[PDB]
Amino acid sequence: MEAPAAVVTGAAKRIGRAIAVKLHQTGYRVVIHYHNSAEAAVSLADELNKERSNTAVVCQADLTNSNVLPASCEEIINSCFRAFGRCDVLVNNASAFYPTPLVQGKTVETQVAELIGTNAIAPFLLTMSFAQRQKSNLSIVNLCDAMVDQPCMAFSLYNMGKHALVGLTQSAALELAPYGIRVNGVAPGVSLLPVAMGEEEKDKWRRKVPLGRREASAEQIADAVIFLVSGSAQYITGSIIKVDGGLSLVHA
Amino acid sequence: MEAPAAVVTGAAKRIGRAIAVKLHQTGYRVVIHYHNSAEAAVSLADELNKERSNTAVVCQADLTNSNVLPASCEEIINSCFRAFGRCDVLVNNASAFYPTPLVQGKTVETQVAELIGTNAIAPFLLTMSFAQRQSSNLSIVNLCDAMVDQPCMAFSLYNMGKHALVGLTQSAALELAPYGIRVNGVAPGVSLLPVAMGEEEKDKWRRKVPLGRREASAEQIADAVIFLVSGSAQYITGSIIKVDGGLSLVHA
Amino acid sequence: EAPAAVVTGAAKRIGRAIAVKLHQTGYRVVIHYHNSAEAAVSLADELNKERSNTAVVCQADLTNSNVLPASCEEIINSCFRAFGRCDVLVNNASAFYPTPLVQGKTVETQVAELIGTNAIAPFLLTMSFAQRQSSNLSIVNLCDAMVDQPCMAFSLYNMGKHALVGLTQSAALELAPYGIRVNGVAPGVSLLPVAMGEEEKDKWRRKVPLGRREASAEQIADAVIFLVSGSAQYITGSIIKVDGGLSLVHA
Amino acid sequence: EAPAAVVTGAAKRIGRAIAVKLHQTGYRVVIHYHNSAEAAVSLADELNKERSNTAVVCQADLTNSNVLPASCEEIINSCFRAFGRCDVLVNNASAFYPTPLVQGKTVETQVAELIGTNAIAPFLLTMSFAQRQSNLSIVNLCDAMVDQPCMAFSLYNMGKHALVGLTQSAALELAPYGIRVNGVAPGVSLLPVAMGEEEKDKWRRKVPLGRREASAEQIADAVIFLVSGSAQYITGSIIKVDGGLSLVHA
Ligand SMILES: NC(=O)c1ccc[n+]([C@@H]2O[C@H](COP(=O)([O-])OP(=O)(O)OC[C@H]3O[C@@H](n4cnc5c(N)ncnc54)[C@H](OP(=O)(O)O)[C@@H]3O)[C@@H](O)[C@H]2O)c1
Ligand SMILES: NC(=O)c1ccc[n+]([C@@H]2O[C@H](COP(=O)([O-])OP(=O)(O)OC[C@H]3O[C@@H](n4cnc5c(N)ncnc54)[C@H](OP(=O)(O)O)[C@@H]3O)[C@@H](O)[C@H]2O)c1
Ligand SMILES: NC(=O)c1ccc[n+]([C@@H]2O[C@H](COP(=O)([O-])OP(=O)(O)OC[C@H]3O[C@@H](n4cnc5c(N)ncnc54)[C@H](OP(=O)(O)O)[C@@H]3O)[C@@H](O)[C@H]2O)c1
Ligand SMILES: NC(=O)c1ccc[n+]([C@@H]2O[C@H](COP(=O)([O-])OP(=O)(O)OC[C@H]3O[C@@H](n4cnc5c(N)ncnc54)[C@H](OP(=O)(O)O)[C@@H]3O)[C@@H](O)[C@H]2O)c1
Ligand SMILES: Nc1nc2ccc(C(=O)NCc3ccc(Cl)c(Cl)c3)cc2s1
Ligand SMILES: Nc1nc2ccc(C(=O)NCc3ccc(Cl)c(Cl)c3)cc2s1
Ligand SMILES: Nc1nc2ccc(C(=O)NCc3ccc(Cl)c(Cl)c3)cc2s1
Ligand SMILES: Nc1nc2ccc(C(=O)NCc3ccc(Cl)c(Cl)c3)cc2s1
Repeated sequence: MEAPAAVVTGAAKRIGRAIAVKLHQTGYRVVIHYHNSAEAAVSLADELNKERSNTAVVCQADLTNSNVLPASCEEIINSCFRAFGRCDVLVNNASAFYPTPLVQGKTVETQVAELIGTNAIAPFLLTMSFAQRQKSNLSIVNLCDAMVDQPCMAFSLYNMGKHALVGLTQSAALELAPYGIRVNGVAPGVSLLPVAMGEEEKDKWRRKVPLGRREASAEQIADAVIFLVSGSAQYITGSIIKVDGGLSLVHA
Repeated sequence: MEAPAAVVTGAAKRIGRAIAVKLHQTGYRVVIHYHNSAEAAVSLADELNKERSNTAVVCQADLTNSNVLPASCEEIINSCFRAFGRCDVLVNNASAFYPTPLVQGKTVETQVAELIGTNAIAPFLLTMSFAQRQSSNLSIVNLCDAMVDQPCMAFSLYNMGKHALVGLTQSAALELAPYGIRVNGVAPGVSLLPVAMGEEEKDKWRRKVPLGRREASAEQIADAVIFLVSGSAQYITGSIIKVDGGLSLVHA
Repeated sequence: EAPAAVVTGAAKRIGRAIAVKLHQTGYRVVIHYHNSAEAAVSLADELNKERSNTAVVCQADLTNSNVLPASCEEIINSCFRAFGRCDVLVNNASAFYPTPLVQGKTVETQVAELIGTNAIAPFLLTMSFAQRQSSNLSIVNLCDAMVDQPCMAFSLYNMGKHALVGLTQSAALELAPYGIRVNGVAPGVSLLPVAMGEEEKDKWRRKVPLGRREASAEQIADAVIFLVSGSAQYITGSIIKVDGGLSLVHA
Repeated sequence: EAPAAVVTGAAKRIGRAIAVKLHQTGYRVVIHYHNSAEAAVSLADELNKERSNTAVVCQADLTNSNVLPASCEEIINSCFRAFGRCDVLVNNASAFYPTPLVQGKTVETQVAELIGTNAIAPFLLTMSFAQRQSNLSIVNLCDAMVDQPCMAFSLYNMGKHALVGLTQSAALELAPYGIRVNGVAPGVSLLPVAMGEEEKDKWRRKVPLGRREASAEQIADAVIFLVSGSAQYITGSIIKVDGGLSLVHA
């Protein structure tokens, strides 16, 4: 029907939820993708459907790289067409994030599949599927990282995956421009800190941020996604907007 | 009375005009700075005042580097406070743009004063005067250039000024973040081309743009300015948003 | 006495010029190869005629798989076996071909080759090299000066070269404590793909500001030699373009 | 004969180590200086004692003004007068001090010194160099920290950003004349004379590769590479020589 539709990956919680909520408030129908967070995904879709019925569905998939990842990414895009008859927007938000020291219970090949698959390869396959299933304001927004050039110690694979995501953003903006598909990124600095992190460590990171000495709210991240998908960004493609309160400008 | 106020330099025509219009449509009172274009600046102020009385004034100043530039820039900022009692937004838009070949009727020192004054020095002095004078959403937007790393041939002084403006955007974002003043840029690729440029040459440039094979409208550039000054960008500082249709991604 | 270097993809073209120039500088070299056995041995024979027992070959497929970590460990081990030390790693081997987003290897094979060979193998080699460690230890990654203005329909290739920039910076930071420097060399057009038409080749040569020609392989190798030398002992996390200005040229 | 190089601000510290190392490589040198007349003439004496007639000094103020173009023309002229050629220009001279946005020198003077020395004088020297024209090249001393700048150094940071633009624009424009243009970007090298030793140590401790500043010689080594025949295909490149400092997050 006549409301546009969006896919948001890793949308059960945290930033991906804030993006799906804000898209839904702007008038989109949404596919809430999730991996393990089944209860949180269904609860969000229920909340959205209560606000406007038949406007949210969930879709489960592991985005770890394997020989079936192309099928799973094809299926995520397929689920948006099955529910809503169209797919206007793809938000690549799902991400694995953990250290992989170079000088050192997962195997290294599992670490590569997870950190490179979720951060880079699944975005590429979803982009291919999104583009191939096209028949309006079509675009993709990749969630990138403002600190990719000043990386955390011992996170090489995660950093490699986020750099690859910058290259995807640029390559796909170039190649999909003739189809009228825009491809942009939003690059948080510190936003919602990891659930595992102690308050004392959270505050150490907060104190580094020039603009307010605090992390970004999930909603502040979502605001920049909403801008890039909007008609106010219709000439914008291949741009990555930092939303980092100045953190990347701060020297050691 | 409770409306915020903005200074836009070089606002009589083209991009600066569209930025002043869009700020006014959003509810800002505006200072329309101009250098030579008196009749166009006053025409715009009159059109805006017809929409809402006493919401637009003009301010004449040459932004060429000289001994008097600091006083001129102080006076532009002062004009905003005298008209409207506050100054919430500064837009550094005014720009000289012409070739300065390295190998061979203005002298080179005049080219330096104009190209480095308008593009860099005047922004710095206006940023100083804006900050010295300071519900609040204070910010500065500098009009940058998406092609600064792939410059037009024989434009070294222009390119130097626009790189210096990147540095200003970054340095002032860091330094003004404790005052709650955000500093950002918008970087066009090809937007409004010269009226007197032959269509055949205009088309050579338009054909290079992946997204639509056309230049950006002034309004499309103004849209990204409006985003950055808005409450939707309240964690964004030190960022430069390209608005270039993918132009900067295209190899030779 | 003499230091030792591993050069991946060293049988031909750029990696060959790198191995030769390292050898000429006094390194012992491990010439890695995948399919190019005859050429790898040919170069080792040429080097060993110059100084005996200074060049060995090492076969390995650098495609991503469950066995890549073991293959990468073996490349590094081969250097230690032959020469008792490994001072320099040059990650030069690379797959290069288009992978259009909008439509034969399967996609997941193109991922294994383009991301495995250009990024994951460099990462695992870097891990094996650091694990096995006065001296001047460093790693040099063969990057691409055109990574921000990529060729149309080369997304996987571009992703892998961007990942290789991130590896260069992450490993430079993490290995600095061990005195291991990590840097890159980023060619523009050098030796054009054998596949490529002559007409397409001249089209590209014409774009290059500095002399309207491609880099020779030895011009690339010159920047590698600089980065491994004692004249670069404070340089880590740097990527030196060697592109004749190509990446400065607008559309 | 031997090639000739101009090194601006060559009396002391990094510019001095660059002049020494070019001279050791074979070059005749113009040692440009502003205030450091004793140190300039003393280096030139040292170099000439090694090889007679291979070093001269040239005094000039690189502050921006309507006579800066004549002064930069004079610097290039002095190389031609002494040596009959000018193969290499090193833009090393630089003013460096804070210019806070929120409040001895007027702001017009701070702009003229920080933008003139770091950017305008390089541009004018590049113009004069190119206009008077084997292995010709220019090397600009940039700054590895330009995107993670010191607090309250906007004018300095603006100048160094402009110098990056100059390096790119001049590389593009001079390539058809066979002139290469590149940069060397130190992180922390010889720390300011004015700085206390506790602040010097805070900076040293930030550097991943060795927890120490670059020697002036290590900066000069990269300059030597870029002017050498081993960098003949290199133009528009800026080499960081920063021990990883620019990689370290806040
Ligand atoms: N939070 C920050 O400060 C910050 C900073 C920089 C960049 N970012 C970027 O912003 C985005 C969102 O940040 P965030 O903190 O909201 O992310 P997050 O909570 O770390 O992860 C978001 C979701 O990713 C999904 N995910 C993880 N591994 C997966 C797999 N193998 N298959 C499928 N899905 C998987 C998970 O879904 P389930 O829970 O359903 O398993 C998870 O809820 C990410 O791209 C991130 O890298 C965030
Ligand atoms: N148009 C494009 O494609 C494009 C591309 C990249 C970047 N940009 C940037 O976007 C901004 C707006 O572009 P535009 O094409 O609208 O600019 P423009 O028409 O070239 O110039 C804007 C105004 O700048 C003012 N200006 C010029 N020299 C001045 C001086 N010495 N003192 C004071 N004001 C002076 C002039 O005002 P008066 O007319 O009143 O004298 C002029 O109308 C500029 O910063 C530009 O560099 C534009
Ligand atoms: N040529 C250029 O203009 C250019 C431009 C930009 C960047 N570069 C970078 O420069 C480096 C060298 O360039 P080049 O033109 O010399 O490279 P190339 O000829 O395309 O490839 C070099 C060698 O890489 C090895 N290789 C490819 N796939 C492999 C796999 N799955 N397993 C193991 N080895 C494999 C091959 O070795 P075998 O032959 O033994 O099978 C090949 O001979 C590359 O990293 C490249 O991306 C080159
Ligand atoms: N040292 C570092 O850590 C570091 C870090 C990043 C970048 N850099 C860059 O590397 C280069 C060399 O560094 P450095 O520490 O050796 O420089 P420095 O000691 O601060 O300055 C070099 C020389 O510049 C000259 N100079 C200053 N103002 C001048 C003017 N108005 N006219 C003419 N000359 C003037 C002075 O010459 P006289 O003494 O003859 O007056 C001075 O000796 C500079 O471009 C610098 O910005 C250095
Ligand atoms: N998928 C995700 N990507 C990222 C990227 C960055 C951050 C973030 O919070 N970074 C600050 C941070 C800094 C250091 C450490 Cl050790 C940790 Cl665990 C977290 C958190 C996340 S969650
Ligand atoms: N103050 C101004 N700054 C700029 C910056 C860039 C452009 C612009 O037109 N860029 C594309 C372009 C189009 C045509 C020609 Cl001939 C050239 Cl040199 C450049 C136009 C302007 S007007
Ligand atoms: N392993 C390798 N990596 C690279 C990277 C770039 C090039 C190169 O020649 N690029 C220019 C170019 C690349 C692709 C095409 Cl289709 C055309 Cl026509 C021209 C060649 C190679 S070989
Ligand atoms: N002409 C010159 N340019 C530069 C650029 C940077 C440095 C340097 O010392 N940077 C480190 C540093 C710079 C400024 C301060 Cl306030 C402190 Cl504490 C530490 C020193 C110089 S001297």
